[PDB]
Amino acid sequence: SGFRKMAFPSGKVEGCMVQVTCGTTTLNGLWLDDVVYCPRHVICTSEDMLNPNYEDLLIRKSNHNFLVQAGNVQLRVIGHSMQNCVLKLKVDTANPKTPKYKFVRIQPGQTFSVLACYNGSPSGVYQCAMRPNFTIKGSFLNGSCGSVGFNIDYDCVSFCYMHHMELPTGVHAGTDLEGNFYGPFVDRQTAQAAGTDTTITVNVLAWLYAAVINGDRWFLNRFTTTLNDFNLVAMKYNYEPLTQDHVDILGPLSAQTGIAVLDMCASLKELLQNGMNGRTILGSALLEDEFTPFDVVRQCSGVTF
Amino acid sequence: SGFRKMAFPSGKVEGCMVQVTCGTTTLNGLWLDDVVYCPRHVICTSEDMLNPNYEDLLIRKSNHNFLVQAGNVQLRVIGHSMQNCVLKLKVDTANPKTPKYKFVRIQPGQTFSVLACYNGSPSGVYQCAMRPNFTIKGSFLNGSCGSVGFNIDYDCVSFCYMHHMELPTGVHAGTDLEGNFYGPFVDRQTAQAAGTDTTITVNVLAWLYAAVINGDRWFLNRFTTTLNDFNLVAMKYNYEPLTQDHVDILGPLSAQTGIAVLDMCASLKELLQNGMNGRTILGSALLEDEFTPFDVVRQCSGVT
Ligand SMILES: *[C@](O)(C(N)=O)[C@H](C[C@@H]1CCNC1=O)NC(=O)[C@H](CC1CC1)n1cncc(NC(=O)OC(C)(C)C)c1=O
Ligand SMILES: CC(C)(C)OC(=O)Nc1cncn([C@@H](CC2CC2)C(=O)N[C@@H](C[C@@H]2CCNC2=O)[C@H](O)C(N)=O)c1=O
Repeated sequence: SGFRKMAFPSGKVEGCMVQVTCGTTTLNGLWLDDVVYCPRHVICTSEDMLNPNYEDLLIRKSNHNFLVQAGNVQLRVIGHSMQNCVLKLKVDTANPKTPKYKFVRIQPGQTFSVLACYNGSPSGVYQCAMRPNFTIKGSFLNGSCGSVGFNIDYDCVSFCYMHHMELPTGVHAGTDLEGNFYGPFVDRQTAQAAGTDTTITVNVLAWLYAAVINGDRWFLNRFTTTLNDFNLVAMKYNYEPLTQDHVDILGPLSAQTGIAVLDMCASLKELLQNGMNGRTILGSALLEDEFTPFDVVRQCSGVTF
Repeated sequence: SGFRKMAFPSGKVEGCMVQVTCGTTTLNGLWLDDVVYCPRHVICTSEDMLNPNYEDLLIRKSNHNFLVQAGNVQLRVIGHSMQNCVLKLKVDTANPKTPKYKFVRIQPGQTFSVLACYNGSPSGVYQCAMRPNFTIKGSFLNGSCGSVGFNIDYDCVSFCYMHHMELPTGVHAGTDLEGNFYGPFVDRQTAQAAGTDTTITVNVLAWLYAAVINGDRWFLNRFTTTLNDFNLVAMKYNYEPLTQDHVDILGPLSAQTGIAVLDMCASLKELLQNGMNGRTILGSALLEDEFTPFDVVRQCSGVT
């Protein structure tokens, strides 16, 4: 009973967070085996950030210019390299708490947990979606760079996100763990703006199924729609096209609740057209789009790790 | 910038979660030092649940009737007792992952993180508030009993909640870690009701300050109110009365933003009387009441 924005348990990731300091700049790193991964702009002074030449800045740094602390222990850096926008620091010690892990590149619409860290110390955990415009609506202050996003996939931590910057409107951008930005952004202090954001339609439908599973039924109606007609309406509300694959993905939730996907699309249509009339769904007055179909099943079926 | 519902990192609590089984009932326990804490209804079958006599059910159990599993390992139970609605199983091994901890009883309006567990294994973490009606709005399935709620301060985990039951409205009830229920609830299969809840005003004000910190400023007005006049309106909308203590705890945010608490009250009064008129605050079209003043400062100032 109940439905909450739910993060993955963070323990396996907490045991990988370290502090990386280069001169004036301190941010977070991810310590896996004998490598520490962090944003390459740790090597930049405030001034360098306008127009950094990263190759040239890094060739001027010795291993001694990097201070890496894991709790009360200093890790000795014995090597450094840059891969895209990530710096990799080889250290003399492998992390004894390294979990089984992979680096993954996620897709717009997918969700993940963020462990917000400052000074190499975890401060909190929350759930995020990769927006259609390749930003995330995060919560990140100065010092949070190098915080990561992850999923737990069976027996594996899947790192998908490392935090680098804030964009206009107070949304966030970053890289995968190979150092490649999500979206067209660059790691310099410059005029950058994201595309118009859109609502992740398949996720809204999944959340409406979560609402039905939790006994929140007022918005169900006896109407149906075709996929084409639904899309004609939803585009007027800045919703992403619902594809036949999305319909197919929602099949398990459909079978569980006994509500056909196109019937739920007709319910959604009516909520878009008429609004909620002062009513709420699962405690919300807006339609929520940051739960995937898989997230709903996980929560509603009590999947563990 | 940004503002999200944020939980504490769960790892310190993960290392304390175990599975407790007694006959055919299995739920979660909390292993701290050489004691496992779990809901006492682990000793019940469905038939006992109508009106269980716990003293007698317990006496008929022995130590070997409690199967405690910590991951792969079975822990040997060497003693058992009952404290209010919690069972305490003494085991022969102290948990080496025990964090610094304390047991606290929280007040309505205060927030905490929940680590939802099944079969002694973590499923997810989320943030809850103790409601004025002494329920929480959680997310809990069969198997979740014994999951705990907590806050972390420095290195110290303050455990404040252990999950026991679901109520008709889809809300949840439980105890502190001394086994005392929050609210008037009891651990039997009686028909039980939360009854009407109210909105945590001091938390709404904290969240409006968060909005201002984040640059959402549209709801600020030039109106004035007094604590008396504010409270008359608040109570008309089933908001908790704002007290001087609440005014005092909002001091830091008021200072940070330069907006007096009663000016923010004048803003809230307008929102309650008129609504948001198609605008949103921090991505919401409702006034959010599950962030405390401390939660806002922590998040908008980044403590670790
Ligand atoms: C990061 O380096 C850290 N030390 O934590 C930091 C994180 C941001 C601080 C505020 N919110 C954050 O997410 N990132 C930055 O400071 C980046 C570094 C550049 C990518 C190399 N950065 C630097 N200057 C400016 C911005 N953002 C900015 O000016 O945003 C607005 C246009 C004002 C919205 C930035 O993110
Ligand atoms: C009518 C509705 C709304 C459906 O409410 C009930 O019927 N509630 C209850 C009736 N009888 C017993 N319990 C408790 C036990 C008693 C002594 C207090 C119970 O089943 N709690 C469980 C956790 C529960 C079940 C699903 N969601 C949860 O939160 C639990 O013990 C574990 N093993 O998970 C109930 O909550």
